[PDB]
Amino acid sequence: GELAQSIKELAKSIKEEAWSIKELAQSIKG
Amino acid sequence: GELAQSIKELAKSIKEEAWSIKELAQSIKG
Amino acid sequence: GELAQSIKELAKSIKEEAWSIKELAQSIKG
Amino acid sequence: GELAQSIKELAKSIKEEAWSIKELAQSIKG
Amino acid sequence: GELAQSIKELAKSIKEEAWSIKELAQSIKG
Amino acid sequence: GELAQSIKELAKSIKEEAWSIKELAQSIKG
Amino acid sequence: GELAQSIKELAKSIKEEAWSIKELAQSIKG
Repeated sequence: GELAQSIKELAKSIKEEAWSIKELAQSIKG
Repeated sequence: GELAQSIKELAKSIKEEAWSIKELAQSIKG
Repeated sequence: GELAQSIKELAKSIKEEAWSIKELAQSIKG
Repeated sequence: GELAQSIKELAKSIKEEAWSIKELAQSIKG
Repeated sequence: GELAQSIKELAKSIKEEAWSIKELAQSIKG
Repeated sequence: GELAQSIKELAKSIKEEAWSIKELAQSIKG
Repeated sequence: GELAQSIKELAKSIKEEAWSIKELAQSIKG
């Protein structure tokens, strides 16, 4: 139910953050 | 409940800990 | 009882973390 | 019992993390 | 059940984030 | 039992993360 | 059971993240 759903939303947000951090790394890189 | 009664706030705090990321993931792109 | 109380404490801590991540987002954005 | 105790320990650790993220925000802001 | 699954998804996302943070560190390094 | 133990392990890892974030804060401040 | 296992996986991932954040701190410090 709602708890599991919330944790899935959190997991999704952290994936988005991971993607942004990768983009920041790529922008610093050559 | 709170966490996402208690579990319920838990869902609230875990969901809200999810928004909070969407704004980081996002602040780092810009 | 004690279990419900512990989960309420957890929910509170996750809200504090959400607030800090919001602050981190704002500091990056500024 | 032990479960409630473990969740209290988890809540404490998350508060520590929230404090560290706030400190990271302050260091970026300064 | 669904709860365990959600936590597994969270664990996966955090590993991705850890990898991205490592990449950001490598890009800063030199 | 095993559940409480797992949550204690999770609490430990989150403390280590909080320590690293504190170190990141100190490195930015310096 | 599977829940405890999932939480153990989460704990491991957060340790990996702590290590990466430490590496990011080291790269900023250098």
